[PDB]
This record gives sequence, C-alpha cells and structure tokens, in this order.
Amino acid sequence: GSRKIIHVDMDCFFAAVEMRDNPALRDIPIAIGGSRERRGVISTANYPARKFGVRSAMPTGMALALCPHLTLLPGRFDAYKEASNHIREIFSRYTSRIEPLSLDEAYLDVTDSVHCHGSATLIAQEIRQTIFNELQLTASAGVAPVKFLAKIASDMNKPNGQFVITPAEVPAFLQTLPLAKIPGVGKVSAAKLEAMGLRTCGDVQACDLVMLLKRFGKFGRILWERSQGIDERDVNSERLRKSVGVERTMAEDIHHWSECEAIIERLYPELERRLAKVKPDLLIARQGVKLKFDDFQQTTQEHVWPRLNKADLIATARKTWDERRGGRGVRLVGLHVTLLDP
DNA sequence: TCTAGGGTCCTAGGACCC
DNA sequence: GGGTCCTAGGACCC
Ligand SMILES: Nc1ccn([C@H]2C[C@H](O)[C@@H](COP(=O)(O)OP(=O)(O)OP(=O)(O)O)O2)c(=O)n1
Ligand SMILES: [Mg+2]
Repeated sequence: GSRKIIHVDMDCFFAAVEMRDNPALRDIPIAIGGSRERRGVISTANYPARKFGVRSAMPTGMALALCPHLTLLPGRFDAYKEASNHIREIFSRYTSRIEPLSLDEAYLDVTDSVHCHGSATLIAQEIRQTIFNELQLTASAGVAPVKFLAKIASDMNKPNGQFVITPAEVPAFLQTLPLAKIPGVGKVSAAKLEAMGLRTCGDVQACDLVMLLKRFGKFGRILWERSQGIDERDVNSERLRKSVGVERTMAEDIHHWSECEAIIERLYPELERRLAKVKPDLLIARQGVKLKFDDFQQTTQEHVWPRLNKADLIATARKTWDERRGGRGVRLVGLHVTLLDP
C-alpha cells in the first residue's frame, strides 16, 4: 500500500543556467544575489563558490569575505522561468501528479504509472536524463514511499545523482537520521530539540507523544510521525497561491513619510499587474502593508478589504508609519494582498 | 557578515457572533 | 461559552 514519490531537484539552479549560457563562468566561483551596496543576499552559488563556504541566504557581504574573487550575478528571471516551465512539461510526460515546490523542485507521485514497468528508479533516471538532453542542466532525485523521505533522498547523491529508499530501508535510514534534516526543522527547532537531548529520529521514537504535543503542538505531532516514517501528505498538483506581495529593501534607511509614500507609489503598479494575472477584477479578501525597521524588526498591517485599492494602502501605511515605527529608520516597505478562498 | 523576495503554515490575543 | 473571524508575528521553505 506504499506510494512511490520522487522529489526532483535541480542542481545549483540559477548558477547552472548561467554556466550553461556562459561557459567562461564554469570553473570560477559565482553567485546569483544582490550586491553588498544593495544590502543583498546570495540566492545560490555554484560548486567553486561553495568550496569557500558560500551559501544560499548568506548576506552578500559574508560571501565576499569568504570568497573575495566571487563573481556576483544579478540573475535573469525569464531564463530561469522558461527553464522551470520546460522541466515541469517533462514531468508531465511521465505523470499528471506534479507538485512544484519552487522554480527548481517538484514532488511527483508515480504510484500509478506504466512508464518504466512501474519502476520509480527508472522513471527518476529517465527524467534526469532528458532534463540533461533538452536543457543541458543536471538534476538530482530522491525516490521514497513518502514525501519528506523523497526530499531528503534527493540530497544524498547530489549533484547529478539519485537515491532510493525502499519501505524495507526506512527503519534503518531513520535510526540515525538527524532531525535537522527533516524539512520544516530549521535552526530554532533543532536547537530546541538538542537542548532536550533529541538529535535523531531514533531519539524521538523513544519519546512520549503527549509530551511532544504539549511542548510543541502540531509540530510535535509532525515530528513524532516523521521520526517514524509517517507522512500522509498527498502530492497535490491543484495548489494555488493564497496571497501576493511586492516588497523592496532600500540601499539606505528612510526617515521621512514622503519617502515611504513615494516608494509605495512605485510598488503599487507592480502589485496591480501581478494580481491582474490571477484575478482581472482585482477583487480580494485582505490588503495591507509591511515595514521593516533598522533593527530588522518588521510589522505588517492588513485589513478586510473588497478590492485592491491604492489610496487605502497609503492610508494604512500612514497609520503604520505614525504608530509603529517609533522613530526608527525603515529599510523595507511592502504591499500585500490576501486572495478570496476558492 | 549585517542580513532578499516571495511564499506556506502555524500560534496566539482578543473581538465578533450565535 | 465556544466557535469563528481578524489580526500580527515566528519559523520555515526555495
Ligand atoms: N534562499 C534561497 C534559496 C534558493 N533560491 C533560488 C536559487 C536557486 O537556484 C533555486 C533553487 O534553490 P535551492 O535552495 O534548492 O538550491 P540550488 O538549486 O541553488 O542548489 P542545490 O543543487 O544545492 O539544490 O531557488 C533563492 O532564491 N533563495
Ligand atoms: Mg535545488
């Protein structure tokens, strides 16, 4: 009664596209991210850069410290998007049960499938191959009875490899599996688990569920399940965004309400444009603004609202700026819309 | 080092509504 | 009182 799940993961996706398009960049440390002056962070880096310890989500500044000779790329969304579109069309040749997770990742459900005598291993290898023919990009993949295991498996032989976990293999695989490797277990959670002497799924199996629920709530349950290989989340494919936003971080903090109003005038047409594409009549459930301050704290202010409306966002922004800023500089401002259910 | 942008899901205080 | 809605913020993911 198993499922067969494949998680497909593009290797260094943005850097790979750049290396493909410009071969001079192959053997050198590169990164797609925003400049230090733009107060940017690294989206992604290729292997030569990763060797210096350069990482996704790393402040560009830390990345030039670790790797002085790093070449920084601003990124080309249209090139990445086109590639991602094509990859998803390839998946569709094998199955309709496709859940994209980002531009570079997707879960496939392949339980039903007559594609390679029902072999998930062979379907995975055939998708990676043919992503390579066609796009000249490599992918890694994981095959497992459930989602979170397929995802962890796609990391085990990257880049340009794959890894399979059979139902028989799950108990041995879990035993010494570090909880920090479970998706949704980030640094705060792992630190908290560690302070209780829980480092592996093995540790968590020896735990009482009620205690994990009382200490952690819903994540306590999820953790207790994942530690045991349990993950019933079905592959979706019918997933739609529930919200849409546009936000910008300025090169220099602002201290004047007119500066905030002016940035909002700039962000608004882009919000309108993006919302138009999924809802022409710009009707919505909530809209609101966000500000981030100099001490990196942020605040959001949204309210029930029938239709995307600029003057209301500006009015809301004035309130937020007058009441919550407390004299600080603002490094970021954003606009946000919550969509109507179904 | 000095911390994006665009999302999901989850919890929580307290107003609202029956 | 208890359910639901509204709102703001945290932790994560890519
Ligand atoms: N914090 C992040 C992480 C990633 N990305 C973007 C850049 C990547 O090219 C793409 C995929 O992200 P991953 O985090 O899966 O990393 P890569 O695909 O870059 O590398 P790997 O081969 O390690 O999966 O999404 C981003 O914008 N911000
Ligand atoms: Mg990836």
